[PDB]
Amino acid sequence: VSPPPPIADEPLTVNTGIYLIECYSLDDKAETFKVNAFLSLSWKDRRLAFDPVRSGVRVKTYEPEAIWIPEIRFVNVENARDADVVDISVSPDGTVQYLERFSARVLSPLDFRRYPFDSQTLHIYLIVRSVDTRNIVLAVDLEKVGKNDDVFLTGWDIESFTAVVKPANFALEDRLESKLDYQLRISRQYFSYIPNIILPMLFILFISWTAFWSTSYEANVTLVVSTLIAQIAFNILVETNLPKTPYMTYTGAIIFMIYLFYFVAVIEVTVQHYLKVESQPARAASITRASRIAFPVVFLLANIILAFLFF
Amino acid sequence: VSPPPPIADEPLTVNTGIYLIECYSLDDKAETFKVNAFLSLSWKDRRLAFDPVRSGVRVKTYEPEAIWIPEIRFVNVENARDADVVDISVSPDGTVQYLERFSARVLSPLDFRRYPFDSQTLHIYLIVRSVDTRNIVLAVDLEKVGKNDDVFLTGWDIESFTAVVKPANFALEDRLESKLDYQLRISRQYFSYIPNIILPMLFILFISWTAFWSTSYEANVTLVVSTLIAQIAFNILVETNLPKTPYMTYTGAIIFMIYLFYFVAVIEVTVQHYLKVESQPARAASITRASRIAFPVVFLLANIILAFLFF
Amino acid sequence: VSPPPPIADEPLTVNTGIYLIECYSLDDKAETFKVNAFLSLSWKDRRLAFDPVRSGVRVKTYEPEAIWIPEIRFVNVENARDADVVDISVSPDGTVQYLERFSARVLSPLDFRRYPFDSQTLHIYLIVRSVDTRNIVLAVDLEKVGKNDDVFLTGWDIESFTAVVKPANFALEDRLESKLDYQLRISRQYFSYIPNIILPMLFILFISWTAFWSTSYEANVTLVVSTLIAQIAFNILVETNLPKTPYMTYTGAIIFMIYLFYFVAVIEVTVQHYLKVESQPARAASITRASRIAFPVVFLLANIILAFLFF
Amino acid sequence: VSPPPPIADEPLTVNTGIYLIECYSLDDKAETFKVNAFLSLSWKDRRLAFDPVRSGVRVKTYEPEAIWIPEIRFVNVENARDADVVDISVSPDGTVQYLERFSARVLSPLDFRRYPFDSQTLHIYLIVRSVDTRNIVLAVDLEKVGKNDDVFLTGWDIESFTAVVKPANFALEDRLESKLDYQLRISRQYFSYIPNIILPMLFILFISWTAFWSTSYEANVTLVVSTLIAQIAFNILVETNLPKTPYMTYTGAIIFMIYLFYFVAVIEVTVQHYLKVESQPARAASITRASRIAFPVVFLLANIILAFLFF
Amino acid sequence: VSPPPPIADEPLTVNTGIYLIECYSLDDKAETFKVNAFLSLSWKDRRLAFDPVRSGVRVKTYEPEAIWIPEIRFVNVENARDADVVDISVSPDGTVQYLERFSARVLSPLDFRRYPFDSQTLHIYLIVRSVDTRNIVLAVDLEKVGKNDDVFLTGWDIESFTAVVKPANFALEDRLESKLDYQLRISRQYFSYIPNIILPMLFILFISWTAFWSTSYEANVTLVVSTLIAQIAFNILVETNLPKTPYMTYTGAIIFMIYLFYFVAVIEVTVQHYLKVESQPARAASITRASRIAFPVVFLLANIILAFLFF
Repeated sequence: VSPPPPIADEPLTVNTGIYLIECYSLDDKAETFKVNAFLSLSWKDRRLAFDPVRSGVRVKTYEPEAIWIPEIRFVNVENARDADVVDISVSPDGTVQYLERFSARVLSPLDFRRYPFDSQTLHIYLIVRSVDTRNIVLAVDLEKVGKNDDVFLTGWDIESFTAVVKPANFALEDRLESKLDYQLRISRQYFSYIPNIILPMLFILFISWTAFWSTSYEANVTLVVSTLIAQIAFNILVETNLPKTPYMTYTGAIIFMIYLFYFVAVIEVTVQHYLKVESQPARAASITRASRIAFPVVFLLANIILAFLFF
Repeated sequence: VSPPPPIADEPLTVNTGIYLIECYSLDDKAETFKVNAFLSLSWKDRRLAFDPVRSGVRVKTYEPEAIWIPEIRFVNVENARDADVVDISVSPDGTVQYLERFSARVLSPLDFRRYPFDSQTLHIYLIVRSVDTRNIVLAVDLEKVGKNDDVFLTGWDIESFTAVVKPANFALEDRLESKLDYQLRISRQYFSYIPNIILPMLFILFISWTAFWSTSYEANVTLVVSTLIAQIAFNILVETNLPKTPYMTYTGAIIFMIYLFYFVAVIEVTVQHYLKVESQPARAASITRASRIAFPVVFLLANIILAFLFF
Repeated sequence: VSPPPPIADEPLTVNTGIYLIECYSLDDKAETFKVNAFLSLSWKDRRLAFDPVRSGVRVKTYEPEAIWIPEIRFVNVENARDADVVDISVSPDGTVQYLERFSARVLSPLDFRRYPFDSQTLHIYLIVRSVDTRNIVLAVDLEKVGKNDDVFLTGWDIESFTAVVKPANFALEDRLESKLDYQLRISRQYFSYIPNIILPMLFILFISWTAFWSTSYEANVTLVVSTLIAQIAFNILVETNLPKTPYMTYTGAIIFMIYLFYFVAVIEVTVQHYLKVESQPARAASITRASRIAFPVVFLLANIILAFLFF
Repeated sequence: VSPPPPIADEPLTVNTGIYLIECYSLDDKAETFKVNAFLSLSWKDRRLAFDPVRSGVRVKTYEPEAIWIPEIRFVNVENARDADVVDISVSPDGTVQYLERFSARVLSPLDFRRYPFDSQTLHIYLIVRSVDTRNIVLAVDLEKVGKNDDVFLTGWDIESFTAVVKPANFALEDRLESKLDYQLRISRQYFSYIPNIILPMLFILFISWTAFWSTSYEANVTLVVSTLIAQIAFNILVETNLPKTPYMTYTGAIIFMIYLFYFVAVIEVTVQHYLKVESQPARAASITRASRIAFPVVFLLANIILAFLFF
Repeated sequence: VSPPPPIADEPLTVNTGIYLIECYSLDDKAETFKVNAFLSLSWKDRRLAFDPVRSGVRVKTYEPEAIWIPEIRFVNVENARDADVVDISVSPDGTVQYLERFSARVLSPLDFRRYPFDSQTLHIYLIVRSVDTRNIVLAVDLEKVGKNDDVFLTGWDIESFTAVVKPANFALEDRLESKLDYQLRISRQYFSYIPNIILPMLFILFISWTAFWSTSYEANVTLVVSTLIAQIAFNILVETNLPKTPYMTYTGAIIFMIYLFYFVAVIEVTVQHYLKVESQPARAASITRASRIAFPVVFLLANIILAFLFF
């Protein structure tokens, strides 16, 4: 078919609305997420307008093939929106009330720097390409934008589903395009962080620190090195729960610092033994005594430094 | 086509029924499950009613394109229900007897807190959007709701397939919707839990506890630390069988407690050695003697505490 | 179209036949397998019968849209059978000779208790729902049921492809259904079991047993505990080749027993050391001497016990 | 439509040709590979023959629905060939020149016994089922069989794409079938086998062998056993690069032999220590001295034995 | 339909243009990448020409079935381009302005030799097969070739999207083909390399080097061998971030060199101990003293050698 003719030099406003039925399958690595939702569209086609008295009925139900429907697409999707039309209703003035139920895999970038205290702002971009006969602009219908209460993304809290009312109108490949931003705000909700990442790593670190209450080089080497392997093993056990990223995480920084503390530990152990063997057990025990407090304090300061450096 | 005209101001009741042919592919991580089933629908369209004497036949077989069929959908599905119609039969009064065989990936949330003694209640939500001409309500036909005996979900026991007879009628995007809850109750059936998780972890823990029958710091460090690595390695070996969750499991708590017992073990070993070296082998052996009973008893109490705290 | 009218009160027998072109992608975890095969169907539709003299041709080739074809489905499949029709041939009496080439993912349960000496019996269930005009029953055409010689399922031996000639006729959702069982028997063929699972595990176990020819608690702890880690690491290396199951395997039981032998080993090592330190090296060496034979013999007996207990 | 009538009692030869556009996604585990290619077919349908003078044009372009095209399929494929027709050209004599661009997942068995020096011969089997009106035979058009120069299968060298000119004609399910073999020869080309598998494994093995230049049982146990774990760790690090197979590899055999050398090493270490403790340090050092040469030589011989036994 | 007839002996130029909407899912292993983009095509079909005065409209919107559209395909794709047409606009002269939104998985080869400082040049090959009536050639429309600013490929910097203006015209399977190269240049952006690969590996290596400040063979064996395991465990922890390749990487070479330094370390430790036991602690400490500087210096030189050898 053909688009509705203009009022006068003025473009066609299409009233959009997305209602989140089910939000799921968030891929922290791939920066994707799947959504099953309703897309409500509304425009005024005066060609379809009818007198309610002569026709007998107030709202006429139509098939998509019969009526002209604007070509709405999503900007940040992987493939076809896999949509099925729910209901088309034309009011006597010609205002079409479109509704479809779609399921799409959305590519929204993710920021794990503050992991696992980070919050993500998910984007759904709605696009419409203006044809040469008439120009098309998008709008937001606030009553038709929401989310179901039962929407669950395990490990996160679904804060708000909102949209940027003002569209981003720009020129692309010699034609006008109207873009709309649908923002899904989610905060992180890891409660087992401390009991299944930090706490057992802190134990493996403290165990190594008992070498400051020992003089046996053979036992100290065994402590610091064996606990280091224990730590790696543990880092492999939690490897899945950790985010694979080209940038440095907050948790990623803690982990690095642990590896630095194992090195500094070995330095001490090595020094304590070298001073003892080089007949100066005066300094050798002075250092080992300080290291009993120097290691915990410097660790707490360095952790306070990063926690401030990230937050 | 168009929906059947009403009796008088009263809505159209659609008699639903789901019969489970095959239930499979449960993703404990993604909280999904796949089901192959029959969907039986029944409504009264008086337009299709016919006299059995004049026509000659009692029940007329129809194609989906020919007849009006209500737009039934599933709320918690990943995509299109991938359905194929089995048989449409209209009785002389106009009662349509619909039947389809569908296969859908259902998103039902899972609760692993009581893992692996937890039970899950799986949801299948049936929805129908009322159009403006007439309002549609859903109902349950108890003879047409069941499950095949051969339905297997390995590692679980399929208890019951039932449905909430009373539908949840609510207003969404300016129109009425009727929702139906289909509940699939499954209990867990892990029998190799103890022989392939608890028992070998308890061995790795008891081995470490032999350091209470030893005075050699070099052998004690080797015992407690090497068994700790053994434990981590084992936790990596059972990592697959364990549930990845943002919350704390019952099994997840046991595991944590093990890591705490390794720490307390090291503390003892460290103390025993420090009192010996600081020329007081009176206290050093008093503690090591108590720790022979203090560790098993405190472990059994702390396990009784959690088992009560979860169940 | 409509089904062929009956002979007299008697149902329509549909002669089935499956010929395995390619059998592949067996998922030991998911209990699935993929198959590419021919499905041959044959029924007598007298409406299509023709005189060979008047028509000129003996067998008429038809399109699926033209002729009535029974609604045959598979019971235990994941989705649509993804079938394409090869050839439809009607003989002068009206006997239709249907043939299609399909590819389906079949859900057949698996039993790994006797792993890796277990044999599996794979099921393909053929179903046909009887409509109200006439009742439909299934039959097997023995010449049209076979398998290609080149059919390979790596790691297994394809024994036989057969079918239960007598169908399972039952009442479902107020209508008759005819079910047919197609059985694919496969035995296991793991030849590197012993060289890449048992043999290196038995070495890691024997190495630990050298602590019965040693008196050094420091070396004995190092032996038994370090070999225990070696064993876990090895169990992680073979973790992939091992079956993930909620029940206890034969190999799974051997593995458990190994972990129990490490514990009993430690008990001995601990006892030998405690008697030595407690000034009784008479008993301490008596036990270590017996353990040299007590451990191998009790291991061989306990393995003979399980091998009998499973087979 | 219907097939072309025969010349006289003689069958229809269909001239085939496959040209490899892109070859990719080889699954060493699943024994699959994906290919994007051109399929050129040519047969003589005299019904379509035309006079070039009267018609005006030399070659008539047709749609697949219009013309009869033989039902060509692939034997060893996973699903539908996902083909799109490029061009159909009929010459004045009636010789049809078919061309399609398909993408299929081919199941060709693989032989990793000589891994990673093994070569694979990939199969693409073309099939055509003869109908009752006329019998169909396949042929190869040597000018229409090739491969693109840019065809890359990383980690392999694409040697040759050829085909067995003589087809395999046989009887299946009461009808004739013509089969054609398309062979893709690829040799293995992993170059850092030695730097990333053999060389570091040989280091972990040599390190263990320093226990022949040592008398300390505590250090020898630590060497042989700790290096054994190091070896397992390393075998887990290269686990991905290794082929999962039910049969024994060449590399798989080397690996086994390493595990046997660790056992024999421990035996020596255990014996050396037992003779020393049993007051005979004459034999105890004689063995340790021989083992300095006995282990390298027996290793080189045993490796020469396997390298000969496989190649 | 049929292609537009020629001007005179001259081919039809099709003006192409690809605009990158979303670039994502890069598989470093499979050498694939997914792209969602606009494909703009323009050719002159004079058959479609029309008078704007008589028709009333300046540009006629058409359906793909109505008009002839050139058969454009991609050379290096996995399957069907999964395209949906956006807008077809014919000007009064007959110049068609085609536009589609496609999503395809592109196979472009990758070069990880300089990983993680490597740059990749991604290829998108456009192809059009000339039919016998008229020859088809491709061209590039520079205003219709670009990329969206929001295009993100995490861990890489999207430098430029350009195209080789001159097409590659060649003869294939007896007909002319026009090929166009679309180049996507990306450099790597790993910032967590040093903190999560090199730095912790360098710590595990330096720790081992403390054995040059020690004389205890028991502690030296424990250091060098236990740190070696630590290193393997760490190499398994970073195994994911490392590229699986048949060739040698820059990072892969560093890793190899580390394994060689562990071997040379053991040689030293073994030599130091053998000279001590063979009553020459003069040389034994001379070597251990030099190795304190010989190991760091030779490591820095060997790293400078490779960094120069790759860059």
